[PDB]
Amino acid sequence: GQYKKLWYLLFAVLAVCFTILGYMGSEVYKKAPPYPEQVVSASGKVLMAKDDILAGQSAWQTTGGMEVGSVLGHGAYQAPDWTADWLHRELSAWLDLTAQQTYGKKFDEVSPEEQAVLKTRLADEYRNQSRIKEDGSVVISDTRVKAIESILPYYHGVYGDDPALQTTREHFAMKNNTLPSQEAREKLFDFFFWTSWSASTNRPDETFTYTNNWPHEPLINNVPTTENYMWSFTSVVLLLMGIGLLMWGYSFLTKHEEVEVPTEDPISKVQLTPSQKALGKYVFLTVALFVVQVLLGGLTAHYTVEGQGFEALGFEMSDWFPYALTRTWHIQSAIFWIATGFLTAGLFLAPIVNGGKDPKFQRAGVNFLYIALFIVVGGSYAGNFFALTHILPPEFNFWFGHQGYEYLDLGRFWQLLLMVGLLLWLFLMLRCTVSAFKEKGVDKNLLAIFVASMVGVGVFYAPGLFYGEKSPIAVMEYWRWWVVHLWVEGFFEVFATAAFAFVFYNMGFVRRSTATASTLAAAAIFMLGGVPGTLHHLYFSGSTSASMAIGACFSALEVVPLVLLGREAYEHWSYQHLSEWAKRLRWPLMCFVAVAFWNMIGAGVFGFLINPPISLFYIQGLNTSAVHAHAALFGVYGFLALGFVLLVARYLKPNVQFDDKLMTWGFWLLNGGLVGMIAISLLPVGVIQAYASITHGLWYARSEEFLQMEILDTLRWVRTAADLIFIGGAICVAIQATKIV
Amino acid sequence: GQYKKLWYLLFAVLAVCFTILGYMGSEVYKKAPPYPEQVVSASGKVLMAKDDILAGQSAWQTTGGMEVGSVLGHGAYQAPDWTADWLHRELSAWLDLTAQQTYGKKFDEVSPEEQAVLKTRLADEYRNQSRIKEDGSVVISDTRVKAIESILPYYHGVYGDDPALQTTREHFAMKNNTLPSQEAREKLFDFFFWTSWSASTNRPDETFTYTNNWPHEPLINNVPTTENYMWSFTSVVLLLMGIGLLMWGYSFLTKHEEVEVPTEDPISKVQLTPSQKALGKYVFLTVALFVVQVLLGGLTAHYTVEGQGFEALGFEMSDWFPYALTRTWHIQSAIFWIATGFLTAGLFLAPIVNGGKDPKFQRAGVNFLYIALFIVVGGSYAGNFFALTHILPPEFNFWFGHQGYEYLDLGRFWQLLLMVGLLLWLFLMLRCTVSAFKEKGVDKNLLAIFVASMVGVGVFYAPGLFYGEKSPIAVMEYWRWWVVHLWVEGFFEVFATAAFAFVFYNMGFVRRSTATASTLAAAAIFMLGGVPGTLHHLYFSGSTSASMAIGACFSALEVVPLVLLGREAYEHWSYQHLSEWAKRLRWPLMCFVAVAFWNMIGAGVFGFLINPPISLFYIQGLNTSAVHAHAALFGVYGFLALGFVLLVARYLKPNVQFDDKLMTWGFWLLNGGLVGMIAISLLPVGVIQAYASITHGLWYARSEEFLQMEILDTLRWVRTAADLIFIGGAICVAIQATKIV
Ligand code: HEM
Ligand code: HEM
Ligand code: HEM
Ligand code: HEM
Ligand SMILES: [Ca+2]
Ligand SMILES: [Ca+2]
Ligand SMILES: [Fe+3]
Ligand SMILES: [Fe+3]
Repeated sequence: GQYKKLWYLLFAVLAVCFTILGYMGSEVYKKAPPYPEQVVSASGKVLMAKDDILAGQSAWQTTGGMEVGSVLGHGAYQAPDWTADWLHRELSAWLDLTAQQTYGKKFDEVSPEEQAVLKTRLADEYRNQSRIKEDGSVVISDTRVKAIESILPYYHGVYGDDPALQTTREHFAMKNNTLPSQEAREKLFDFFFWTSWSASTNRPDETFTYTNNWPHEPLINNVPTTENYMWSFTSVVLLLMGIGLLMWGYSFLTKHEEVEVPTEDPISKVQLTPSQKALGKYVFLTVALFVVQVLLGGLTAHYTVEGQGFEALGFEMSDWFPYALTRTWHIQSAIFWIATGFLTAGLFLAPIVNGGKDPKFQRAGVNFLYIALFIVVGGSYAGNFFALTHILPPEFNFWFGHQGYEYLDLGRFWQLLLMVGLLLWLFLMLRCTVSAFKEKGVDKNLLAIFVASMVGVGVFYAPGLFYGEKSPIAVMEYWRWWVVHLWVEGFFEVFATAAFAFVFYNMGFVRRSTATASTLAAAAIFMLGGVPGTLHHLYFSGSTSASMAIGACFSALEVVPLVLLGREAYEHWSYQHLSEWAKRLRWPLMCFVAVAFWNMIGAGVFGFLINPPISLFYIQGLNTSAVHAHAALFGVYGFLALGFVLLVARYLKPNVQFDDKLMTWGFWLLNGGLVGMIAISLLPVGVIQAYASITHGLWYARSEEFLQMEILDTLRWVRTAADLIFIGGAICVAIQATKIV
Repeated sequence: GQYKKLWYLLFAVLAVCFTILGYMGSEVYKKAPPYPEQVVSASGKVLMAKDDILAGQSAWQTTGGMEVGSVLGHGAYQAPDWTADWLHRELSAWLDLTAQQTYGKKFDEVSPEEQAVLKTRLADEYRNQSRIKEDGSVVISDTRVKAIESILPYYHGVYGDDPALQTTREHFAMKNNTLPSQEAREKLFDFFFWTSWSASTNRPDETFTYTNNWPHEPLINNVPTTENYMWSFTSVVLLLMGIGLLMWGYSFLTKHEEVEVPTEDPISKVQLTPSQKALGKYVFLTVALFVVQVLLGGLTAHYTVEGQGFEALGFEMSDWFPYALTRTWHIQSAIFWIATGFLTAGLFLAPIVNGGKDPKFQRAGVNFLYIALFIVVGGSYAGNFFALTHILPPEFNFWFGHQGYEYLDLGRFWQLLLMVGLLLWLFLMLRCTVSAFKEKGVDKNLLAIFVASMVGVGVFYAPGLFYGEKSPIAVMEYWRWWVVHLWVEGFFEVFATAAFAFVFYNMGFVRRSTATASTLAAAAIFMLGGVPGTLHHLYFSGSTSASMAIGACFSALEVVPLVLLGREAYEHWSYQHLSEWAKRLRWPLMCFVAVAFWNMIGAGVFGFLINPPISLFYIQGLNTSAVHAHAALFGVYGFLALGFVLLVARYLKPNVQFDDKLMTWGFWLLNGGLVGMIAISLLPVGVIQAYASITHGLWYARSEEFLQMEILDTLRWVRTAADLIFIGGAICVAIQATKIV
């Protein structure tokens, strides 16, 4: 139509960004750290062939995966980082062995000059002993073989049953036999060794490791590279130059037009079809998983202060429901109820778009989608419970058990079933619009972008597939962030914006041109830095030095739209003071004003704190990622889902009022709990934990005696005072939404 | 009045910030690096007592001061940094002497292990050999005495006459006998030694030097401290949290009111008093110094590519007008014409405020101020010329010669004379308002803030005094930035804002309440981060570690108002499309739209690039400070001064039109030259020079062979293509402003 410039600008953004992203994925396949054919000692004692590295990667997913610790930065934050911990134990062992056969003392009775000699001899057998080319063989001296063999007792004790290594499994919140089979418990440490090898060995040509000198290890001069500084001083310039240049466009290209609303609620005139009346059970589920998901959060936060249970009447608590299991359930349920809220908010708009009716048997397909959703959520949680007690045979662990990679913890069978359910939902949504496209009216522009976003949110769960059980780590780390970063942080902020404009145009709150030109210009800024910014999750996990130059500069244009979001929060807050009928949809509009607030304090202020490559170097794997996780995820998409189901509750029982005094408590208790469990517990621990990782190293900030310090312990204990408030607010909102329906 | 909350908020900001600033100045006096009583060798050979350090600091100001090089970071950018250069030469000499008496090789035939031993022995005689307490004595080993004595030939040759050290004085753009007296040329190197001593010696209690580990020197582990990282990750959070939270206030607390203008130019009805007609010679001077100041800029940029002259018919060019002299004149003239523009813009408003008349002998005072200004500008430039040829006796050098500290280069006599002239100007301005205060009308609120800013800009040149010739360096470095940072970057952005609101309220463009509540709320944000942010100029010059925590976090609230400045650029640009009489004052309003643009790209984007303590660590003293200097200073205050004198030109000859086609060239040539000499010459050199200082050290990025690299030489040569454009634009604007009057 007349928006032909705004459509071309959007097609030109998608073409150039999906090539920067696709080309840098063609290099992850051919520049990732390789699995060496053999790791031979210097003498010739072959040790740890590659198929044992793969058997250890498979044995790692049966222990809980990234939910029990963290490997190469990604994982949980209670047990240490196994790469940065193995590396330091092996380095200190090598040093204490070489200091004995040279001077006769244990590296600490040794004077600083000889400490310098020993350290400059250490960081040359680790760094410049790369993978031999023309054959995947890695040659290791005979002191490094004795250093590895002397630290294996500790790890056998921490992952197995050992009366000596109690009080260290309780501090890591680990069940006793995390990996019972001692035959597989030794192949897992081959995988741990390989991960610490790729993190301390120079690339075949450069002077930095395969992980860009990650993590911080002063013993071998693991420090930020030079372009690590340059590309981090550059992204700040791009951010500050785009913030004030978009505020310059907003002030010259926006006239603040004025509209008069209709007299009576133009959506409350369309009577409910038989399919829209089926959506009553979809609303109760979006706030039932929400209360189940928040209880599991307070139940997994209990293991971080005690490590054991309360239930001295029955079984062992930490044997069937350990920290890994409750953490997996508490992370997975946060995706299900959010996605359910978006699904029901779409399925409500579908029949209204088709004039006023349902084309065929929508009520049958809607009920089928409901049943499939329950099958997925139930079978996934049953497979997670069996795959951690090791009742399930280990060969069926990747397909029906626990994948071991967070945000994709459900087995592959349930993953395929969920993808099929998503395709069915997309089919229904698209089926209820082909009559609105085929029409001799004018301006189907605002409807085309809407169905574009509908397709996007339903299709981009497929990249979670095409990575197998035995594929390299750096490859799944690249396809996992196509569904966690791209399908959520960049495709849900287009569906939500288009749904805002569509809904608020049908209710006569905005003009036809203002709602289709501002949405179509906000769908380009959300993909200019959203698509190639995927690579800010792959800095230090096996990607080249150009990945952290592309992801650092593009994800800075990803904060530019978010901090100027007080402009749309005033528009949504004023819509309620326009009529006496628009004052009924007040609490739905009040959640959309909170979405805009947390989209700039959670995803823009605390999201850019950890974005630059030099900040994330010392910070990856600490409690600031959890600040950002809770703030961004809930504050944005949780309030989005709650507002959507509260707006669907209304118009579905248009005879029940909203009980202001129950929602004034529910709203502010949620908003006061989220700020409570950030400003008094999460952020102080993250800042004390950041100071230690800059002076000493990541091995220290995550160690057992550092997390138990009588200050970090009375600080993750005070978090409970701010979590009961949050649970109360969730209870209030759930009670209200159930009373309505 | 009714703005009693906005006045109290402003008094509460001034009270708390001027105590943070005053308390951190009470510590500069008692924590600065001290002048040691004696510097005795180990044996007992006393060397370089403190009065010789002071005699060398005095002898340093007679060589040009900070205009010939840079000491401790502050200065010019053609000759090296003398602290970071002396330090590295002495360290490498010490190493090559100790490597001879230990192994017999010159530290480069020496294997890496012995290089580690030598380096860990070097960075313990330099760091942990602090000032002996209870008496100001510093004990130096006998190798460090032989290392100092072996590098003095090079410096005697560079500051004196030596046929061998030609082609190194031409590369530094230095006249031959920069310091002729060999008796004083040796006491200056005592001052150089002391500055490199304070930069490589731990504080009496801490593990960092007196200059917070500056400069970057890998030989002695001069690297950023840990709180250097923490307070730099914190200021970014404050910046991003204030940007989006003020945009949230602007959107909820501003209604976009509408006003109707009067029918005819309410200021063009007041007839000109005999004093306002004297301001015709003030306008010609503001654009005569502007063309003289821009020519000296292109004349001092000529020494950076050749080092000598063109004038083979007369004398020696680089003997009477060296690089130091033209640089001093080109920096000092930029303050005079800017201040002159502000002065005349004030003296024009003074009689209009007094109803319509002049109280007493006002025109006599105006002519007296003119004569005093010419005496100052002439005597200063005469004293600078004589004090560099060493014709003036050296005892009268601080009072009538060259102070040696940039932005305060004029002698102290002319400084006192300028302060007296400023007090007289303030007297006139305040005298023409006592009848407008004494009145039984209402709402003298918008007039009180105006005279407040008038007092501020005239009084705060006094802190440039109370520092003497022999006061410690860290003390003058603290009083110099009370007039360069506070009296300009924080007191001229209040006078200009108040003058905007006052003028545009008298012409009926804004409401009475909108102009006195937004100005009074913008006078508090410009002092919340403007007053304590002074300390971001004192990071690495002798201040404690708390100064770079206070200045880093407060100067981040100093960018918050500047990036959201596209909001006031649309208001000023629209005022011209309101009448056929308001369309005459178009080019004055067009400069105020450029002031707002450069106040966010020059002072907000490139100003925060070098603000954080970890950015400035590797960057202080490079060509990014010049990018920021030109962009900020001209782009903001130059366009302010030009717009003020173009608005005073009109209303002073209300019969001459503005010749659009001459101002369309003048405006865009200036705006295209400023972007030209930044994006093609200054910024590329600064970025290539930043990369070298992060890998090697500041001694390398500033060295002679690095600045002569056939790429940095064909890049400061291409700058001339973008400077002739700027000179052309200045010529156009000057021609127009002279044609008017
Ligand atoms: C009382 C309420 C809550 C409590 C006590 C809580 C507690 C926790 C705990 C203990 C963890 C794991 C920390 C670790 O691995 O050491 C976590 C992680 C997480 N929680 Fe919550 N949570 C709560 C509410 C929520 C809500 C409402 C959401 C909504 C999406 C949510 C989403 C997440 C996510 C995404 C993570 C993963 C963080 C990461 O992997 O870095 N949580 N939470
Ligand atoms: C808008 C909604 C957003 C959501 C829901 C979200 C969610 C998350 C979550 C849950 C994590 C934790 C991943 C993990 O534990 O492995 C994460 C990581 C991260 N986020 Fe986002 N995010 C959002 C926006 C942003 C934005 C705009 C930025 C801009 C810089 C950003 C920067 C980062 C970075 C650098 C990480 C990596 C942290 C780490 O790996 O420890 N996020 N995000
Ligand atoms: C064609 C126009 C100009 C040229 C070629 C020019 C050139 C230069 C040069 C060569 C320097 C010294 C660089 C060094 O020390 O190595 C300098 C510094 C400076 N110029 Fe300009 N300049 C021009 C215009 C201006 C204008 C219009 C202003 C208005 C205020 C200005 C203000 C300054 C200031 C404040 C400095 C000090 C920079 C510092 O100390 O870091 N210049 N300029
Ligand atoms: C608004 C008008 C401003 C003007 C006219 C201005 C002017 C200047 C000038 C000429 C310099 C060079 C000083 C020297 O060579 O020693 C400088 C330094 C500096 N400016 Fe500003 N500035 C302004 C605003 C700002 C702001 C808002 C910031 C915010 C961070 C800032 C940050 C800095 C820093 C950190 C330095 C030190 C650079 C160095 O010492 O090399 N400036 N300023
Ligand atoms: Ca995680
Ligand atoms: Ca300077
Ligand atoms: Fe992301
Ligand atoms: Fe400043």
